[PDB]
Amino acid sequence: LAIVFAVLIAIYGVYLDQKIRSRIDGKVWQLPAAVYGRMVNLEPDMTISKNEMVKLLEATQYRQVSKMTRPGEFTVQANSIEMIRRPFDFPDSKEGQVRARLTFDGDHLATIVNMENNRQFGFFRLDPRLITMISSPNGEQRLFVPRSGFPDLLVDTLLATEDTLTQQLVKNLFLSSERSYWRKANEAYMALIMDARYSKDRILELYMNEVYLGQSGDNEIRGFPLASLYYFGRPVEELSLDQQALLVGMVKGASIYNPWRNPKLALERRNLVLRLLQQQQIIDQELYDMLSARPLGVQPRGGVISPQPAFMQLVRQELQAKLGDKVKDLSGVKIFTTFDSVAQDAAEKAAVEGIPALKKQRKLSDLETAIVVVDRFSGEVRAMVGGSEPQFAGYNRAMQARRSIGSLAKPATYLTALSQPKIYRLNTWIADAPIALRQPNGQVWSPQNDDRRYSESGRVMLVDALTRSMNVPTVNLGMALGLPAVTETWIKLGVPKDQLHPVPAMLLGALNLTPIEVAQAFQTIASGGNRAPLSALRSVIAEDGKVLYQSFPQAERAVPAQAAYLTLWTMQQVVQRGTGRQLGAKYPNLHLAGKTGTTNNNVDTWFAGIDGSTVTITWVGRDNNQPTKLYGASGAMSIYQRYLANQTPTPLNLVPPEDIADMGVDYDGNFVCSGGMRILPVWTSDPQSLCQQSEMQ
Ligand SMILES: *C(=O)N1C[C@H](NOS(=O)(=O)O)CC[C@H]1C(=O)NO[C@H]1CCNC1
Repeated sequence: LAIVFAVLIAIYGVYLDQKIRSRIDGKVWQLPAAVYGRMVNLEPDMTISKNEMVKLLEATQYRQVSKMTRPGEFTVQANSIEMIRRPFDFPDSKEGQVRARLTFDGDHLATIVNMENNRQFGFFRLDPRLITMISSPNGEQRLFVPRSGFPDLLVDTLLATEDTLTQQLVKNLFLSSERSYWRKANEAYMALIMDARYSKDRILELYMNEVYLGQSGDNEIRGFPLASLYYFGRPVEELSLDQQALLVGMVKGASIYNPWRNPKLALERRNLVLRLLQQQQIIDQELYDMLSARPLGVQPRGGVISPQPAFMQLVRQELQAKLGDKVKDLSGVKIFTTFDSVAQDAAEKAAVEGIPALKKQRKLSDLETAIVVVDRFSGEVRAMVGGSEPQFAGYNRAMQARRSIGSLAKPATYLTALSQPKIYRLNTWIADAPIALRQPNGQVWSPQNDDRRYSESGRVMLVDALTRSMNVPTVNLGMALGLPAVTETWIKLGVPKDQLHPVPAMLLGALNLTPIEVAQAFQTIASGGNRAPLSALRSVIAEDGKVLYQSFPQAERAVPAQAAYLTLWTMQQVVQRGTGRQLGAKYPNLHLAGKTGTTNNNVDTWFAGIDGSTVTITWVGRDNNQPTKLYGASGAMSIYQRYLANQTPTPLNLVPPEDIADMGVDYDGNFVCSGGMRILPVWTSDPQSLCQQSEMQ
């Protein structure tokens, strides 16, 4: 003939159907790991407000409305909130939409009701915000969604504009781009092998998770799902039509139709797509003119290349330690972190506004800052700020900046003393006179009080000593207990052993830590003496639902509860009438426990603040170690009081442990069985400590 040619293109035909088998049956992409924040459970009589609740919802992608029609929305009432808790695939159970009314009375959430059965919820799951994605070596970022996850609507917006789909599809996942006619043939040929072997229903599952729709550095953003988030901040399913249009309009043009870069060309493309469905039955003139009028593109406005960079450092670090290298191999990995968006916003805000207000107020060139927030009892890390400009960064001062803590070291000592309830109490009289301290060579160490003065009487109760952050008595104290012990306390609060150089000055701050290390130390005390090893990770779950890693309470008794109690109580004095008295004046009803830090020549300032739920380490200083001109620890307090004012802190109600009892002491500081001018908590099962003190006579 020769019709031999037709024998070859057919046997060629079955070779491309044997290639599409290996491709689509199973592994279509190496899907990068998804990173989600904390999964919060709301509960009857939970200690949360309606206002708080708004912020929380709003921080986890929910949108206030007047009347509510799609998932991820909420409407506020005078004592209640109605909301549609979005479908989410929780490790504990997959779940769907749920319409629920949260009802409030005071500080507590009273009930939580399903609005289809008017039945209560014992507990109610709130889906975690998607924080970020990690890249694939490949450098293509998608987010797999079932075809049924896309509204049938968006599909029709897709179709009405683009269907030659099974045609497009193949090229992207299979062939090069615009290399020859030679390939378009391949395409048309494959394009009917596909539409033959795999159903229409499945095709646009594979399509809508392949389409290149945006850019973030050197990784291509592909997939309707992920684009929705990227550009707007909501799942494709919750996309309004103006947004879906932008998406569907962008399928052709992925950079020239980019909104960030060119509004005109982006808007001009969308308003075209808004009229591409007007010929179509779906759109009625009344709608079209309105949608086009509604400026479709929701601008943060940011590129959002590397989100939560500081926090992620830790996460990435924690993936490595608990799962080695063989995470990257795996596809469709779901990683659940301890991250807290409300705490984070509050943190980032508090930096961004705090720092310039402290340069301006004090007239500075540079002033950097770091904030680390972790669960009082769990150690779970809820927020982390590495610098004054925390959105965009490569240096994380929460984790890398190792700066002497100065004062941030005083309670190690007191807790050490206060662990001995037979000998040291809060009313124990420490000496407040001039010290001199020969070392091997050459000097004689002679630490002065902050004010360079000394207590008229020659002494000070231990309770006031710490409250005031008085140095002299603190060295007198430590040098009586001995540096090895003060060092043992540091080891047990969980500070990096290599860091402790047990020499007198450590007592006052010769100790360099990173905010996160200090976060650990003060956690251990905040929890009443259980050290809980900090972490970012709640779990790591595979695509086939399968647990690769799960965290579990690994907390450890580090110091006596009574000792932590007493020490913590004292740090409530620190904030109420001592070194942090300025916060205590602002938030008296918090009864915050905390402690101030100041290095010499004001290079570093700390504040360390415990409320009923968190511990918040706040550091402020200069990268170049120069003086900060910031008199006192206030500098970093001014950030902390910013932070507290951004979120809704939990007031600190210390529950005294066993063998605590409030006793009276006289002006001379000896206990009294009735009366006394000053009531102090004491570690005794039997408080006749006082009788035996009263026999002084
Ligand atoms: C606290 O940092 N202190 C105690 C004194 N008052 O500060 S306070 O507001 O925090 O109560 C003053 C000195 C300071 C301290 O110990 N500073 O020395 C540091 C400098 C570097 N090595 C130790």
